[PDB]
Amino acid sequence: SKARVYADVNVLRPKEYWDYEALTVQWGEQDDYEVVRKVGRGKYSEVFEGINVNNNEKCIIKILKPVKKKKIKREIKILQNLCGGPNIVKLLDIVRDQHSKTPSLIFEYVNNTDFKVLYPTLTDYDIRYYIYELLKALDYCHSQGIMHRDVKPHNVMIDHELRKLRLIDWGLAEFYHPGKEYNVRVASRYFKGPELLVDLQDYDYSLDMWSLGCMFAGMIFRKEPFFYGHDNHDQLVKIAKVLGTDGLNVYLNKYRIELDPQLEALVGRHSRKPWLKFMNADNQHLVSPEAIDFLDKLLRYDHQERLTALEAMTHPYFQQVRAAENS
Ligand SMILES: O=C(O)c1ccc(/C=N/N=C2c3ccccc3-c3ccccc32)cc1
Repeated sequence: SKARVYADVNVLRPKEYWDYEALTVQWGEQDDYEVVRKVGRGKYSEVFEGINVNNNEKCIIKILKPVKKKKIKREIKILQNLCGGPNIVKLLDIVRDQHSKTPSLIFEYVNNTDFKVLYPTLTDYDIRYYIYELLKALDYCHSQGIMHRDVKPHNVMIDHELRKLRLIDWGLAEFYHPGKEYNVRVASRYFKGPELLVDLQDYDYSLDMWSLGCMFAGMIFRKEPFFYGHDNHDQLVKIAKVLGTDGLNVYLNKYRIELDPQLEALVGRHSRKPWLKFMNADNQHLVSPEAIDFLDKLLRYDHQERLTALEAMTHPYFQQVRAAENS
């Protein structure tokens, strides 16, 4: 398998662009930045609102939990390569403490609105607008030869007052190289594409489009997360109960993948459930024929069949968002 778009980006760019292990980190001054308050955390980092004591401006301080040198370099190089792109979080500095050598990444600040309280209040137009803004970030990083590999609501920061979106946390991102076999232990469970769940390792940018489709399904159907598996096997079962097993079998045969017998047993046999079966009183104002058409073109087993980010942006679902921007 190979990407249908942007496959040669790292083939044509200098090795320095993608050879992140060759990066020499130019460490800044830890004392330039002071923690104010903790705002978030995850398995790999803690995030703090901070202050730059020179200009007394706000920043975000991301203090990394212990990680291999190779992985830190990967995140840094990717952030540097993407810096300035649309809706990409901006890395401003990189520092570490003398005694323990714990690294922190310093980012621009933004007034984030918690997705768990925000999403229930989004209107139809808001969903179209924010998904379009997220697509801009994904088409950009894909065009720069990078797969994010951890798209989920927690990694999409929205300042709802300013209608400003940023795609964050590039710690799981990778450079795309045609034919490369990648680790499938990426993404949050609920956002893992079928390729990860069946051990198809030569995946590509299209992984991010499955994750995006899961977020979009969650928004329009008011179900978060949309596919709620308890472990990775159960995750595939949840997907198969919606998309049906006929399509799964076609996909597995095309890519010459055999499921672990155990997983095969758990998946069983299921008919496809039409997207309209998910409509109800709570979500009805968000569920339109354009929304369903768009969704159906993202949530496909076969990664090669999914819309690219650029194609997604031109779908008529977003026509009003494009018209507003084009003026
Ligand atoms: O990993 C990164 O790339 C990264 C980049 C930027 C940020 C910024 N985070 N900001 C805030 C945040 C994060 C998680 C949970 C809540 C909040 C929050 C609330 C108010 C204002 C800012 C933030 C994080 C990681």
